[PDB]
Amino acid sequence: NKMEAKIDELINNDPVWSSQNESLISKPYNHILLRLNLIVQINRVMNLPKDQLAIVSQIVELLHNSSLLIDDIEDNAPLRRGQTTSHLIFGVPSTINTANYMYFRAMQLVSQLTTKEPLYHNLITIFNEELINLHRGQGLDIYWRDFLPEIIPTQEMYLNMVMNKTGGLFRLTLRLMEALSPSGHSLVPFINLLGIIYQIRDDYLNLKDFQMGFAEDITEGKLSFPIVHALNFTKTKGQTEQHNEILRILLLRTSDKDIKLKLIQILEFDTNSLAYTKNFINQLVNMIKNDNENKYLPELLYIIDHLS
Amino acid sequence: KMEAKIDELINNDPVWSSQNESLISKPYNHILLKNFRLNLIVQINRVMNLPKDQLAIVSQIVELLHNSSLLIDDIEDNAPLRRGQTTSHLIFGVPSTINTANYMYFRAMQLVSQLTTKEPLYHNLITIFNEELINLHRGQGLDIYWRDFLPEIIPTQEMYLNMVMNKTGGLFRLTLRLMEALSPSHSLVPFINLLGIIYQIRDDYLNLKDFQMSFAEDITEGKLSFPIVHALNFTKTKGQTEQHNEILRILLLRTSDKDIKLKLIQILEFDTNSLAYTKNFINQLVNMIKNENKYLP
Ligand SMILES: CN(CCCCc1ccccc1)CCC(O)(P(=O)(O)O)P(=O)(O)O
Ligand SMILES: CN(CCCCc1ccccc1)CCC(O)(P(=O)(O)O)P(=O)(O)O
Ligand SMILES: [Mg+2]
Repeated sequence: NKMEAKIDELINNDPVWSSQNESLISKPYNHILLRLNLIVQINRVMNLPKDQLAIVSQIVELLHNSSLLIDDIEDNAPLRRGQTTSHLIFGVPSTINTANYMYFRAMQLVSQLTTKEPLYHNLITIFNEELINLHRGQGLDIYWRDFLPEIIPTQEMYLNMVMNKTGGLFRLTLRLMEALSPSGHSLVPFINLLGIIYQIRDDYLNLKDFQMGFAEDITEGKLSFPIVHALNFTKTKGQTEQHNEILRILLLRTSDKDIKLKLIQILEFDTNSLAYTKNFINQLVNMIKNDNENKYLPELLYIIDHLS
Repeated sequence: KMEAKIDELINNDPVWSSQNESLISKPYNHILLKNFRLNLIVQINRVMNLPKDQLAIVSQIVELLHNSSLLIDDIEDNAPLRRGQTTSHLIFGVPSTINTANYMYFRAMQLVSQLTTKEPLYHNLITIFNEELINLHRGQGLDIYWRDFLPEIIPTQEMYLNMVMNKTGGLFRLTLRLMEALSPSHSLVPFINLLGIIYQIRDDYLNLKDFQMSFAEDITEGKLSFPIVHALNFTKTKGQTEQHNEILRILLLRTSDKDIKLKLIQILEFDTNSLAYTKNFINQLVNMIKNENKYLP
């Protein structure tokens, strides 16, 4: 009877949750807490009041960090910015849960951007759309890597994957801002380009810093821009043994330095994928540095050079 | 030319094909392999009277969340089996399974926007969805924390019940709250909360019972199960130090050894009588429902 009473009190009330509980489950996220400038540069064109901008920034910070927590689990990464990955400290289970929890806390923050219902609807849809896009590209990248050689993506396929996986957070941020603006043409194209440059450079530097960075993308088996070029080049030029050796090294998930270095030199001297990628980056970067009529642009370059 | 193809890319929406859609959907399609879930929604609709059309979408949203949460739950519990079939993450890998499951959360979210076009109502439906996914994760988070930090914290029965209100109460309340918000006709939330609690305790109980008369994967997982919480607090209170530690030691083993699993169940059967205490607890919760329609409609 005292039990029924306690049960009645329980089910007629919201779930009990303490600040203590909140702290216990935020451990994986607080650890990774250990680009505001980008939001700021973009606002020079968007003109949102500082308090609304602070919230946009918080939503993006939460999505970005939660994405990395998941990303490192999916990539089996032992390090993130020189420090141990959260999943290795607190475990995969709590890290997945906490990262997913933060996606929804970010969602909750959108309502703090406006009281006006029409705008609200648009903001949520934007948030919903780019999160869908992010998971689509992430899914492809992961599928290509874990089922290799089932699918050898072409350069076109890679770029489409990146438009989703990486362009997703860039467009989310930008689109939220454009929708909130109380103030020319949309900068989505420019942000899409920024995202592509960001990803190819990220892929590039992962190997170049090693050759000149632990080339962890090799250990991971990732279909990076240089690898995608090498695999299509070898197939095309009939370099049968080199093509297969590239596949073989990716499939070893090796941390051996010499093996990673052998692969990088294949990309350097045999397929010339490194120079190809470097030039590719330069081309995309000149496309912005060169549109004097501001076909893409509205201190935007400083950013482009620190994109890393 | 290269400039041109890039120009064509960045000015279009990201490319995504039907074939891409299928690849990402594999881990999910695998768990689809629902009749009692549909039945619960149907039965409740006799009071909400949503127009079939709209009932189907709620049903679709619930199916997505329920299934994606199980894909994630099996990874978090390192479960090898789900309803007798091999778990998704063991076939498609942890990486694709996490991603596909999370993708389905956002697909479910998209379906919410298609329940209504009325602006006020839409906002409430989103807030409902948002709030219960928050609760689900909090609850799941605490359940996982207790298990993975054991023996730092041993919960009491009350802590366990509050955890369940979140972990299991969320999907139940999410379905009910949406339906009540959509109804064109007292809340049934308190009733759905009890359904969820009865649901979780019976799930914990059967996991040990089915095996006692035979996987008891909960032991292998080291779960702070309802019978386990009772046995741990019982031995502490009765000052039975060595029995208390023995339960702790078996759970910490993460053991698949049948004999050791059986040893823990006999502690629960003969020392703390925890399985019988649980049977009784569930029967009392149910009696609350069968015995003036305060909870019932
Ligand atoms: C999809 N994510 C966005 C990363 C962050 C992109 C970004 C967005 C907004 C602001 C700054 C950076 C990419 C993460 C990686 O690039 P990937 O796993 O694809 O190689 P990395 O593991 O190398 O860090
Ligand atoms: C969260 N899950 C489902 C909760 C109830 C799911 C449900 C089913 C149908 C309709 C609504 C909700 C609780 C049960 C578990 O997942 P399972 O024992 O199946 O591994 P766990 O105890 O491990 O957390
Ligand atoms: Mg990564």
